[PDB]
Amino acid sequence: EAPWPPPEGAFVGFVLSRKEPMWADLLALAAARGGRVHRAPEPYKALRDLKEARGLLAKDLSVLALREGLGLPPGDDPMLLAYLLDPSNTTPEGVARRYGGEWTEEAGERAALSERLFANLWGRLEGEERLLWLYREVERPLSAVLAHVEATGVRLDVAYLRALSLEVAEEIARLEAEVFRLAGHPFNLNSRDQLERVLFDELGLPAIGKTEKTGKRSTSAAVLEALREAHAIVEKILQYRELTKLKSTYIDPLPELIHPRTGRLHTRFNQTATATGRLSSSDPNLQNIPVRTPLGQRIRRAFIAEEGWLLVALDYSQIELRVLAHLSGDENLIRVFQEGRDIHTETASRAAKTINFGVLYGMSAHRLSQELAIPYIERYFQSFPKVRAWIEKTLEEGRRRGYVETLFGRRRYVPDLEARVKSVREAAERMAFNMPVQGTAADLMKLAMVKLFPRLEEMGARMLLQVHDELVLEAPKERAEAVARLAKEVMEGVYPLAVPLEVEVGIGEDWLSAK
DNA sequence: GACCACGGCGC
DNA sequence: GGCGCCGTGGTC
Repeated sequence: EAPWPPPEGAFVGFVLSRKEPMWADLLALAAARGGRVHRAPEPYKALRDLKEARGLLAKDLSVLALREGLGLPPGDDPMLLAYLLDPSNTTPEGVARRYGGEWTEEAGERAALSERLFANLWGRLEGEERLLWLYREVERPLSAVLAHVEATGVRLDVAYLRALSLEVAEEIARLEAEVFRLAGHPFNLNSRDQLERVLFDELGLPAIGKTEKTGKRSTSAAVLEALREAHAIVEKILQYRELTKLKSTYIDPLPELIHPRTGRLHTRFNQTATATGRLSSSDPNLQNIPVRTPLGQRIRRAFIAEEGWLLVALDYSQIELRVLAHLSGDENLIRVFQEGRDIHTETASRAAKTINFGVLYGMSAHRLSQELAIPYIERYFQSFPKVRAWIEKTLEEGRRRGYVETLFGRRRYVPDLEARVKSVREAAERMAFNMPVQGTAADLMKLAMVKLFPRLEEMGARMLLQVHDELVLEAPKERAEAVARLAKEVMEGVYPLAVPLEVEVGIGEDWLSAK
Protein backbone atom coordinates (compact mmCIF):
# COMPACT_ATOMS: atom_id res chain seq x y z
CA GLU A 1 0.00 0.00 0.00
CA ALA A 2 1.02 3.60 -0.70
CA PRO A 3 -0.66 6.93 0.09
CA TRP A 4 -2.84 8.76 -2.45
CA PRO A 5 -2.24 9.83 -5.20
CA PRO A 6 -1.28 6.83 -7.39
CA PRO A 7 1.45 6.99 -10.07
CA GLU A 8 0.82 7.41 -13.81
CA GLY A 9 -0.96 4.59 -15.63
CA ALA A 10 -2.32 3.02 -12.44
CA PHE A 11 -5.40 0.78 -12.49
CA VAL A 12 -8.52 2.13 -10.80
CA GLY A 13 -11.07 0.54 -8.46
CA PHE A 14 -14.25 2.01 -7.01
CA VAL A 15 -17.50 1.30 -5.15
CA LEU A 16 -20.87 2.90 -5.95
CA SER A 17 -24.03 3.19 -3.86
CA ARG A 18 -25.96 1.85 -6.86
CA LYS A 19 -25.37 0.46 -10.36
CA GLU A 20 -26.50 3.60 -12.19
CA PRO A 21 -23.43 5.87 -12.42
CA MET A 22 -25.65 8.92 -12.98
CA TRP A 23 -27.39 8.31 -9.65
CA ALA A 24 -24.50 6.66 -7.82
CA ASP A 25 -22.82 7.98 -4.69
CA LEU A 26 -19.09 7.33 -4.99
CA LEU A 27 -18.40 5.61 -1.67
CA ALA A 28 -14.75 4.68 -2.19
CA LEU A 29 -12.02 5.34 -4.75
CA ALA A 30 -8.74 3.44 -5.04
CA ALA A 31 -5.91 2.68 -7.46
CA ALA A 32 -3.36 -0.11 -7.83
CA ARG A 33 -0.06 -0.40 -9.70
CA GLY A 34 2.65 -3.04 -9.39
CA GLY A 35 0.58 -4.75 -6.71
CA ARG A 36 0.71 -1.55 -4.66
CA VAL A 37 -2.73 -0.24 -3.70
CA HIS A 38 -3.36 3.49 -3.29
CA ARG A 39 -6.54 4.31 -1.36
CA ALA A 40 -8.20 7.73 -1.46
CA PRO A 41 -9.09 9.69 1.71
CA GLU A 42 -12.08 11.39 0.08
CA PRO A 43 -13.26 9.73 -3.17
CA TYR A 44 -14.97 12.67 -4.91
CA LYS A 45 -12.04 15.09 -4.88
CA ALA A 46 -9.55 12.29 -5.53
CA LEU A 47 -11.12 11.98 -8.99
CA ARG A 48 -9.35 15.22 -9.89
CA ASP A 49 -6.02 13.43 -9.44
CA LEU A 50 -6.74 10.66 -11.94
CA LYS A 51 -6.24 11.47 -15.62
CA GLU A 52 -7.77 8.29 -17.04
CA ALA A 53 -10.31 5.78 -15.74
CA ARG A 54 -8.39 2.56 -16.30
CA GLY A 55 -9.78 -0.71 -14.95
CA LEU A 56 -12.91 -2.82 -14.43
CA LEU A 57 -16.08 -0.96 -15.45
CA ALA A 58 -14.03 2.11 -16.38
CA LYS A 59 -16.89 3.70 -18.33
CA ASP A 60 -19.16 3.79 -15.27
CA LEU A 61 -16.66 5.81 -13.24
CA SER A 62 -16.09 8.03 -16.28
CA VAL A 63 -19.82 8.74 -16.46
CA LEU A 64 -19.82 9.72 -12.78
CA ALA A 65 -16.84 11.99 -13.46
CA LEU A 66 -18.60 13.67 -16.39
CA ARG A 67 -21.57 14.10 -14.06
CA GLU A 68 -19.28 15.99 -11.68
CA GLY A 69 -17.87 18.10 -14.51
CA LEU A 70 -14.58 16.21 -14.56
CA GLY A 71 -12.96 15.15 -17.82
CA LEU A 72 -11.99 11.59 -16.96
CA PRO A 73 -11.89 9.38 -20.10
CA PRO A 74 -12.03 5.57 -19.76
CA GLY A 75 -8.99 3.68 -21.03
CA ASP A 76 -8.30 -0.02 -20.60
CA ASP A 77 -10.95 -2.37 -19.20
CA PRO A 78 -10.41 -6.10 -18.48
CA MET A 79 -14.15 -6.56 -19.04
CA LEU A 80 -13.70 -5.56 -22.68
CA LEU A 81 -10.85 -8.04 -23.11
CA ALA A 82 -12.87 -10.91 -21.66
CA TYR A 83 -15.89 -9.98 -23.77
CA LEU A 84 -13.87 -10.28 -26.97
CA LEU A 85 -12.34 -13.55 -25.78
CA ASP A 86 -15.85 -14.79 -25.00
CA PRO A 87 -19.12 -12.79 -25.20
CA SER A 88 -20.47 -14.93 -22.35
CA ASN A 89 -18.09 -12.99 -20.10
CA THR A 90 -20.54 -10.25 -19.12
CA THR A 91 -19.87 -9.45 -15.46
CA PRO A 92 -16.70 -8.74 -13.41
CA GLU A 93 -17.76 -11.46 -10.96
CA GLY A 94 -18.09 -14.11 -13.66
CA VAL A 95 -14.84 -12.98 -15.27
CA ALA A 96 -13.00 -13.07 -11.95
CA ARG A 97 -14.43 -16.49 -11.09
CA ARG A 98 -13.35 -17.83 -14.48
CA TYR A 99 -9.87 -16.36 -14.87
CA GLY A 100 -8.94 -16.15 -11.19
CA GLY A 101 -9.59 -13.70 -8.37
CA GLU A 102 -12.57 -12.55 -6.31
CA TRP A 103 -14.87 -9.65 -7.19
CA THR A 104 -15.57 -7.94 -3.86
CA GLU A 105 -17.11 -4.75 -2.50
CA GLU A 106 -13.88 -2.97 -1.55
CA ALA A 107 -12.32 -0.36 -3.85
CA GLY A 108 -8.72 -1.28 -3.01
CA GLU A 109 -9.15 -4.94 -3.92
CA ARG A 110 -11.05 -4.01 -7.09
CA ALA A 111 -8.14 -1.83 -8.19
CA ALA A 112 -5.79 -4.75 -7.59
CA LEU A 113 -8.08 -7.18 -9.42
CA SER A 114 -8.25 -4.79 -12.38
CA GLU A 115 -4.47 -4.70 -12.82
CA ARG A 116 -4.27 -8.48 -12.59
CA LEU A 117 -7.24 -9.45 -14.74
CA PHE A 118 -5.91 -7.09 -17.41
CA ALA A 119 -2.41 -8.59 -17.54
CA ASN A 120 -4.01 -12.04 -17.55
CA LEU A 121 -6.54 -11.43 -20.34
CA TRP A 122 -4.15 -9.21 -22.30
CA GLY A 123 -1.62 -12.03 -22.40
CA ARG A 124 -4.37 -14.29 -23.72
CA LEU A 125 -4.98 -11.88 -26.60
CA GLU A 126 -1.39 -12.44 -27.71
CA GLY A 127 -1.53 -13.60 -31.32
CA GLU A 128 -5.22 -12.74 -31.56
CA GLU A 129 -4.73 -9.88 -34.02
CA ARG A 130 -8.35 -9.70 -35.17
CA LEU A 131 -9.47 -9.56 -31.53
CA LEU A 132 -6.80 -6.97 -30.73
CA TRP A 133 -7.93 -4.78 -33.62
CA LEU A 134 -11.50 -4.90 -32.33
CA TYR A 135 -10.20 -3.82 -28.93
CA ARG A 136 -8.00 -0.92 -30.05
CA GLU A 137 -10.22 0.35 -32.87
CA VAL A 138 -13.75 -0.45 -31.68
CA GLU A 139 -14.44 -1.45 -28.07
CA ARG A 140 -11.91 0.61 -26.08
CA PRO A 141 -12.58 3.91 -27.86
CA LEU A 142 -16.34 3.21 -27.93
CA SER A 143 -16.40 3.08 -24.13
CA ALA A 144 -15.20 6.69 -24.15
CA VAL A 145 -17.99 7.61 -26.56
CA LEU A 146 -20.66 5.80 -24.54
CA ALA A 147 -19.42 7.63 -21.43
CA HIS A 148 -20.26 11.00 -22.99
CA VAL A 149 -23.52 9.65 -24.41
CA GLU A 150 -24.75 8.34 -21.05
CA ALA A 151 -23.74 11.56 -19.28
CA THR A 152 -25.43 13.72 -21.92
CA GLY A 153 -28.91 12.22 -21.67
CA VAL A 154 -32.03 13.13 -23.63
CA ARG A 155 -34.55 15.91 -22.99
CA LEU A 156 -38.00 14.63 -22.04
CA ASP A 157 -41.34 16.45 -22.25
CA VAL A 158 -42.50 15.51 -18.75
CA ALA A 159 -45.66 17.64 -18.83
CA TYR A 160 -46.75 15.88 -22.02
CA LEU A 161 -46.36 12.52 -20.27
CA ARG A 162 -48.16 13.61 -17.09
CA ALA A 163 -51.01 14.69 -19.35
CA LEU A 164 -50.88 11.50 -21.41
CA SER A 165 -50.91 9.43 -18.21
CA LEU A 166 -54.23 10.89 -17.07
CA GLU A 167 -55.68 10.36 -20.54
CA VAL A 168 -54.62 6.71 -20.71
CA ALA A 169 -55.79 6.11 -17.13
CA GLU A 170 -59.39 6.92 -18.06
CA GLU A 171 -59.45 4.63 -21.10
CA ILE A 172 -57.94 1.91 -18.92
CA ALA A 173 -60.67 2.48 -16.33
CA ARG A 174 -63.27 2.44 -19.10
CA LEU A 175 -61.98 -0.87 -20.48
CA GLU A 176 -61.59 -2.40 -17.02
CA ALA A 177 -65.21 -1.52 -16.28
CA GLU A 178 -66.48 -3.40 -19.34
CA VAL A 179 -64.33 -6.47 -18.66
CA PHE A 180 -65.91 -6.63 -15.21
CA ARG A 181 -69.43 -6.70 -16.66
CA LEU A 182 -68.64 -9.42 -19.19
CA ALA A 183 -66.99 -11.46 -16.43
CA GLY A 184 -69.88 -10.69 -14.10
CA HIS A 185 -67.50 -9.72 -11.30
CA PRO A 186 -64.36 -7.67 -10.57
CA PHE A 187 -60.88 -9.22 -10.54
CA ASN A 188 -57.23 -8.27 -11.02
CA LEU A 189 -56.88 -7.97 -14.79
CA ASN A 190 -53.12 -7.57 -14.37
CA SER A 191 -52.97 -10.98 -12.68
CA ARG A 192 -52.56 -13.70 -15.31
CA ASP A 193 -53.52 -16.36 -12.76
CA GLN A 194 -56.94 -14.80 -12.22
CA LEU A 195 -57.47 -14.04 -15.91
CA GLU A 196 -56.95 -17.70 -16.82
CA ARG A 197 -59.81 -18.92 -14.62
CA VAL A 198 -62.27 -16.26 -15.80
CA LEU A 199 -61.68 -17.02 -19.48
CA PHE A 200 -61.18 -20.79 -19.42
CA ASP A 201 -62.98 -22.06 -16.31
CA GLU A 202 -65.86 -19.59 -15.97
CA LEU A 203 -66.61 -18.53 -19.54
CA GLY A 204 -65.26 -21.74 -21.07
CA LEU A 205 -63.14 -20.51 -23.97
CA PRO A 206 -60.84 -22.90 -25.89
CA ALA A 207 -57.51 -22.94 -24.05
CA ILE A 208 -55.01 -23.53 -26.85
CA GLY A 209 -51.49 -22.67 -25.72
CA LYS A 210 -49.74 -23.38 -22.45
CA THR A 211 -46.90 -21.82 -20.45
CA GLU A 212 -43.36 -23.20 -20.56
CA LYS A 213 -42.06 -23.78 -17.02
CA THR A 214 -45.14 -24.24 -14.82
CA GLY A 215 -47.51 -25.38 -17.50
CA LYS A 216 -50.52 -23.09 -17.17
CA ARG A 217 -53.20 -22.26 -19.75
CA SER A 218 -51.50 -19.35 -21.50
CA THR A 219 -53.29 -16.02 -21.88
CA SER A 220 -50.72 -14.42 -24.18
CA ALA A 221 -51.60 -12.06 -27.02
CA ALA A 222 -51.00 -14.80 -29.60
CA VAL A 223 -53.42 -17.13 -27.82
CA LEU A 224 -56.00 -14.39 -27.25
CA GLU A 225 -55.70 -13.11 -30.84
CA ALA A 226 -57.46 -16.27 -32.03
CA LEU A 227 -60.25 -15.57 -29.53
CA ARG A 228 -60.71 -11.87 -30.26
CA GLU A 229 -64.25 -12.46 -31.55
CA ALA A 230 -65.08 -15.64 -29.64
CA HIS A 231 -66.06 -13.12 -26.98
CA ALA A 232 -65.82 -9.35 -26.61
CA ILE A 233 -63.91 -9.62 -23.33
CA VAL A 234 -60.90 -10.93 -25.25
CA GLU A 235 -60.94 -7.85 -27.47
CA LYS A 236 -61.28 -5.62 -24.41
CA ILE A 237 -58.44 -7.36 -22.56
CA LEU A 238 -55.94 -6.96 -25.40
CA GLN A 239 -56.82 -3.26 -25.63
CA TYR A 240 -56.46 -3.05 -21.85
CA ARG A 241 -53.10 -4.83 -21.90
CA GLU A 242 -51.61 -2.52 -24.53
CA LEU A 243 -52.45 0.58 -22.50
CA THR A 244 -51.30 -0.80 -19.14
CA LYS A 245 -48.11 -2.09 -20.78
CA LEU A 246 -47.19 1.34 -22.13
CA LYS A 247 -48.31 3.26 -19.04
CA SER A 248 -46.62 1.12 -16.39
CA THR A 249 -43.37 0.85 -18.36
CA TYR A 250 -42.93 4.20 -20.12
CA ILE A 251 -45.59 6.82 -19.41
CA ASP A 252 -45.30 6.67 -15.61
CA PRO A 253 -41.73 5.60 -14.73
CA LEU A 254 -39.82 7.86 -17.16
CA PRO A 255 -40.83 11.27 -15.74
CA GLU A 256 -39.50 10.10 -12.36
CA LEU A 257 -36.02 9.58 -13.80
CA ILE A 258 -35.07 13.17 -14.67
CA HIS A 259 -31.64 13.98 -13.23
CA PRO A 260 -31.63 17.04 -10.91
CA ARG A 261 -28.28 18.29 -12.25
CA THR A 262 -28.77 17.79 -15.99
CA GLY A 263 -32.55 17.94 -16.28
CA ARG A 264 -32.48 15.11 -18.81
CA LEU A 265 -33.14 11.36 -19.02
CA HIS A 266 -30.01 9.24 -18.57
CA THR A 267 -29.71 5.64 -19.74
CA ARG A 268 -26.88 3.12 -19.53
CA PHE A 269 -25.36 1.52 -22.62
CA ASN A 270 -23.99 -1.84 -21.52
CA GLN A 271 -20.99 -2.77 -23.66
CA THR A 272 -20.60 -6.39 -22.51
CA ALA A 273 -24.12 -7.81 -22.25
CA THR A 274 -25.03 -9.54 -25.53
CA ALA A 275 -23.70 -12.72 -27.14
CA THR A 276 -23.60 -11.20 -30.63
CA GLY A 277 -21.67 -8.04 -29.82
CA ARG A 278 -24.73 -5.81 -29.67
CA LEU A 279 -25.12 -3.05 -27.11
CA SER A 280 -27.96 -3.04 -24.59
CA SER A 281 -29.73 -0.18 -22.83
CA SER A 282 -30.88 -0.35 -19.22
CA ASP A 283 -31.88 1.76 -16.21
CA PRO A 284 -34.05 2.75 -18.02
CA ASN A 285 -34.09 0.88 -21.33
CA LEU A 286 -34.23 3.39 -24.18
CA GLN A 287 -33.75 0.83 -26.95
CA ASN A 288 -37.37 -0.30 -26.66
CA ILE A 289 -39.36 2.94 -26.65
CA PRO A 290 -42.76 2.20 -28.30
CA VAL A 291 -43.31 3.17 -31.94
CA ARG A 292 -45.66 0.57 -33.43
CA THR A 293 -49.12 1.31 -32.02
CA PRO A 294 -50.76 4.78 -32.26
CA LEU A 295 -50.30 5.37 -28.52
CA GLY A 296 -46.70 4.23 -28.87
CA GLN A 297 -46.06 6.97 -31.41
CA ARG A 298 -47.44 9.50 -28.93
CA ILE A 299 -44.98 8.36 -26.27
CA ARG A 300 -42.07 8.90 -28.65
CA ARG A 301 -42.95 12.58 -29.07
CA ALA A 302 -42.04 13.05 -25.40
CA PHE A 303 -38.39 12.58 -26.35
CA ILE A 304 -37.54 16.10 -27.50
CA ALA A 305 -34.45 18.11 -28.40
CA GLU A 306 -33.15 21.05 -26.36
CA GLU A 307 -34.46 24.53 -27.16
CA GLY A 308 -32.58 25.80 -30.20
CA TRP A 309 -31.72 22.23 -31.13
CA LEU A 310 -33.08 19.45 -33.34
CA LEU A 311 -32.96 15.65 -33.27
CA VAL A 312 -31.16 13.80 -36.05
CA ALA A 313 -32.40 10.25 -36.62
CA LEU A 314 -30.26 7.99 -38.80
CA ASP A 315 -31.46 4.48 -39.63
CA TYR A 316 -29.55 1.82 -41.57
CA SER A 317 -31.56 0.25 -44.40
CA GLN A 318 -31.54 -3.56 -44.16
CA ILE A 319 -27.94 -3.58 -42.92
CA GLU A 320 -28.18 -7.27 -41.97
CA LEU A 321 -29.35 -8.35 -45.43
CA ARG A 322 -26.59 -6.24 -46.96
CA VAL A 323 -24.17 -7.90 -44.56
CA LEU A 324 -25.61 -11.29 -45.52
CA ALA A 325 -24.96 -10.44 -49.17
CA HIS A 326 -21.33 -9.60 -48.41
CA LEU A 327 -20.75 -12.66 -46.22
CA SER A 328 -22.37 -15.08 -48.67
CA GLY A 329 -20.94 -13.38 -51.74
CA ASP A 330 -24.17 -14.23 -53.55
CA GLU A 331 -23.98 -12.64 -57.00
CA ASN A 332 -27.76 -12.38 -57.28
CA LEU A 333 -28.42 -10.78 -53.89
CA ILE A 334 -25.55 -8.34 -54.38
CA ARG A 335 -27.08 -7.22 -57.69
CA VAL A 336 -30.34 -6.44 -55.91
CA PHE A 337 -28.64 -3.97 -53.57
CA GLN A 338 -26.20 -2.67 -56.06
CA GLU A 339 -28.72 -1.45 -58.58
CA GLY A 340 -30.88 0.23 -55.95
CA ARG A 341 -34.43 -0.77 -56.87
CA ASP A 342 -36.98 -1.91 -54.31
CA ILE A 343 -35.08 -4.77 -52.71
CA HIS A 344 -38.22 -6.90 -52.53
CA THR A 345 -40.15 -6.54 -55.79
CA GLU A 346 -36.80 -7.79 -57.10
CA THR A 347 -36.40 -10.74 -54.71
CA ALA A 348 -39.99 -11.62 -55.56
CA SER A 349 -38.80 -12.59 -59.04
CA ARG A 350 -45.19 -9.61 -49.46
CA ALA A 351 -44.15 -13.26 -49.83
CA ALA A 352 -40.63 -12.04 -50.56
CA LYS A 353 -40.57 -9.75 -47.50
CA THR A 354 -41.28 -12.26 -44.73
CA ILE A 355 -38.51 -14.75 -45.53
CA ASN A 356 -36.01 -12.09 -46.59
CA PHE A 357 -36.29 -10.97 -42.97
CA GLY A 358 -36.92 -14.43 -41.54
CA VAL A 359 -33.97 -16.24 -43.13
CA LEU A 360 -31.67 -14.38 -40.72
CA TYR A 361 -33.44 -16.04 -37.79
CA GLY A 362 -33.94 -19.39 -39.49
CA MET A 363 -37.68 -19.02 -39.99
CA SER A 364 -39.23 -22.45 -40.57
CA ALA A 365 -42.05 -22.94 -43.07
CA HIS A 366 -44.45 -23.55 -40.17
CA ARG A 367 -44.61 -19.92 -39.04
CA LEU A 368 -44.58 -18.74 -42.66
CA SER A 369 -47.57 -21.01 -43.23
CA GLN A 370 -49.36 -19.10 -40.48
CA GLU A 371 -48.04 -15.62 -41.23
CA LEU A 372 -48.92 -15.59 -44.93
CA ALA A 373 -51.88 -18.00 -44.50
CA ILE A 374 -50.79 -20.39 -47.29
CA PRO A 375 -50.60 -24.06 -46.33
CA TYR A 376 -47.30 -25.90 -45.89
CA ILE A 377 -38.72 -20.85 -48.90
CA GLU A 378 -36.95 -23.29 -51.22
CA ARG A 379 -37.84 -20.93 -54.07
CA TYR A 380 -35.89 -18.22 -52.25
CA PHE A 381 -32.76 -20.32 -51.70
CA GLN A 382 -32.56 -21.25 -55.38
CA SER A 383 -32.68 -17.57 -56.32
CA PHE A 384 -29.81 -16.96 -53.89
CA PRO A 385 -27.83 -20.24 -53.72
CA LYS A 386 -24.76 -18.81 -51.97
CA VAL A 387 -26.95 -17.72 -49.05
CA ARG A 388 -27.93 -21.33 -48.37
CA ALA A 389 -24.32 -22.28 -49.08
CA TRP A 390 -23.09 -19.70 -46.57
CA ILE A 391 -25.40 -20.98 -43.83
CA GLU A 392 -24.17 -24.55 -44.29
CA LYS A 393 -20.59 -23.28 -44.50
CA THR A 394 -20.94 -21.35 -41.24
CA LEU A 395 -22.55 -24.22 -39.34
CA GLU A 396 -19.90 -26.66 -40.58
CA GLU A 397 -17.05 -24.42 -39.44
CA GLY A 398 -19.02 -23.85 -36.24
CA ARG A 399 -18.93 -27.54 -35.35
CA ARG A 400 -15.19 -27.89 -35.99
CA ARG A 401 -13.78 -24.83 -34.23
CA GLY A 402 -16.65 -24.54 -31.76
CA TYR A 403 -17.34 -20.90 -32.58
CA VAL A 404 -18.69 -18.65 -35.33
CA GLU A 405 -17.15 -15.34 -36.41
CA THR A 406 -18.25 -11.90 -37.56
CA LEU A 407 -16.61 -10.04 -40.44
CA PHE A 408 -14.10 -8.36 -38.12
CA GLY A 409 -13.41 -11.52 -36.13
CA ARG A 410 -15.78 -11.25 -33.18
CA ARG A 411 -16.50 -14.82 -32.11
CA ARG A 412 -19.39 -16.51 -30.31
CA TYR A 413 -19.05 -20.04 -28.95
CA VAL A 414 -22.00 -22.25 -29.84
CA PRO A 415 -21.61 -25.54 -27.90
CA ASP A 416 -24.82 -27.34 -28.91
CA LEU A 417 -24.03 -27.52 -32.63
CA GLU A 418 -23.45 -31.25 -32.18
CA ALA A 419 -26.13 -32.09 -29.62
CA ARG A 420 -27.86 -35.42 -30.24
CA VAL A 421 -31.29 -33.88 -29.68
CA LYS A 422 -32.54 -32.29 -32.90
CA SER A 423 -34.58 -29.50 -31.28
CA VAL A 424 -31.58 -28.48 -29.18
CA ARG A 425 -29.15 -28.82 -32.09
CA GLU A 426 -31.30 -26.89 -34.56
CA ALA A 427 -31.88 -24.20 -31.94
CA ALA A 428 -28.14 -23.71 -31.48
CA GLU A 429 -27.75 -23.70 -35.26
CA ARG A 430 -30.16 -20.77 -35.58
CA MET A 431 -28.11 -18.98 -32.92
CA ALA A 432 -24.93 -19.92 -34.76
CA PHE A 433 -25.50 -18.55 -38.27
CA ASN A 434 -27.36 -15.47 -37.03
CA MET A 435 -24.44 -14.18 -34.96
CA PRO A 436 -22.16 -13.34 -37.92
CA VAL A 437 -25.02 -11.35 -39.47
CA GLN A 438 -26.16 -9.57 -36.30
CA GLY A 439 -22.60 -9.27 -35.01
CA THR A 440 -21.20 -7.69 -38.17
CA ALA A 441 -24.07 -5.19 -38.20
CA ALA A 442 -23.23 -4.50 -34.56
CA ASP A 443 -19.54 -4.13 -35.41
CA LEU A 444 -20.35 -1.70 -38.23
CA MET A 445 -22.64 0.40 -36.04
CA LYS A 446 -20.08 0.41 -33.21
CA LEU A 447 -17.24 1.43 -35.52
CA ALA A 448 -19.47 4.08 -37.07
CA MET A 449 -20.09 5.49 -33.59
CA VAL A 450 -16.35 5.56 -32.94
CA LYS A 451 -15.56 7.52 -36.11
CA LEU A 452 -18.56 9.86 -35.95
CA PHE A 453 -18.46 11.07 -32.34
CA PRO A 454 -15.36 13.31 -32.46
CA ARG A 455 -16.87 14.86 -35.60
CA LEU A 456 -19.94 15.77 -33.57
CA GLU A 457 -17.97 17.55 -30.84
CA GLU A 458 -16.10 19.59 -33.44
CA MET A 459 -19.48 20.68 -34.82
CA GLY A 460 -21.08 21.21 -31.41
CA ALA A 461 -23.46 18.29 -31.89
CA ARG A 462 -24.37 15.46 -29.52
CA MET A 463 -24.93 11.71 -29.63
CA LEU A 464 -28.00 10.73 -27.62
CA LEU A 465 -29.27 7.26 -28.50
CA GLN A 466 -28.27 4.10 -30.33
CA VAL A 467 -30.94 1.56 -31.24
CA HIS A 468 -28.93 -1.35 -32.67
CA ASP A 469 -29.07 -0.17 -36.29
CA GLU A 470 -30.29 3.34 -35.50
CA LEU A 471 -28.67 6.55 -34.25
CA VAL A 472 -30.28 9.59 -32.64
CA LEU A 473 -28.20 12.77 -32.64
CA GLU A 474 -28.78 16.27 -31.28
CA ALA A 475 -27.59 19.33 -33.20
CA PRO A 476 -28.39 23.07 -33.12
CA LYS A 477 -30.86 24.06 -35.87
CA GLU A 478 -28.07 25.89 -37.71
CA ARG A 479 -25.67 22.93 -37.82
CA ALA A 480 -28.57 20.44 -37.84
CA GLU A 481 -28.55 19.76 -41.58
CA ALA A 482 -24.75 19.79 -41.83
CA VAL A 483 -24.48 17.25 -39.02
CA ALA A 484 -27.09 15.02 -40.66
CA ARG A 485 -25.12 15.13 -43.91
CA LEU A 486 -21.77 14.29 -42.32
CA ALA A 487 -23.23 11.63 -40.02
CA LYS A 488 -24.99 9.95 -42.94
CA GLU A 489 -21.69 9.73 -44.81
CA VAL A 490 -19.70 8.48 -41.81
CA MET A 491 -22.24 5.69 -41.28
CA GLU A 492 -22.58 4.65 -44.93
CA GLY A 493 -18.82 4.48 -45.44
CA VAL A 494 -17.75 3.07 -42.08
CA TYR A 495 -16.45 -0.05 -43.83
CA PRO A 496 -16.94 -0.46 -47.62
CA LEU A 497 -18.66 -3.75 -48.48
CA ALA A 498 -19.52 -5.66 -51.65
CA VAL A 499 -22.83 -3.82 -51.42
CA PRO A 500 -23.45 -0.16 -50.57
CA LEU A 501 -24.74 0.71 -47.10
CA GLU A 502 -27.88 2.84 -47.26
CA VAL A 503 -28.98 5.19 -44.48
CA GLU A 504 -32.18 7.21 -44.18
CA VAL A 505 -31.96 10.47 -42.25
CA GLY A 506 -34.56 12.65 -40.55
CA ILE A 507 -34.58 15.92 -38.62
CA GLY A 508 -37.23 17.10 -36.17
CA GLU A 509 -37.98 18.68 -32.80
CA ASP A 510 -38.82 15.29 -31.29
CA TRP A 511 -38.11 11.60 -31.87
CA LEU A 512 -41.39 10.99 -33.71
CA SER A 513 -41.03 14.10 -35.88
CA ALA A 514 -37.41 13.37 -36.81
CA LYS A 515 -37.95 9.70 -37.64
C1' DG B 1 -38.34 -2.61 3.22
C1' DA B 2 -35.77 -6.52 0.54
C1' DC B 3 -35.34 -10.50 -2.96
C1' DC B 4 -36.56 -13.59 -7.43
C1' DA B 5 -39.02 -16.77 -10.96
C1' DC B 6 -42.48 -16.59 -14.17
C1' DG B 7 -45.35 -15.00 -17.87
C1' DG B 8 -46.04 -11.40 -21.02
C1' DC B 9 -44.28 -7.71 -23.97
C1' DG B 10 -41.79 -3.41 -25.64
C1' DC B 11 -37.85 -2.69 -29.39
C1' DG C 1 -37.80 -16.48 -35.23
C1' DG C 2 -30.72 -10.49 -29.92
C1' DC C 3 -32.16 -7.71 -25.55
C1' DG C 4 -34.62 -5.33 -20.62
C1' DC C 5 -38.71 -4.45 -17.64
C1' DC C 6 -43.36 -4.79 -16.18
C1' DG C 7 -46.93 -6.82 -12.28
C1' DT C 8 -47.97 -10.84 -9.95
C1' DG C 9 -46.99 -14.13 -6.52
C1' DG C 10 -44.06 -15.86 -3.05
C1' DT C 11 -40.53 -15.49 0.32
C1' DC C 12 -37.60 -13.27 3.98
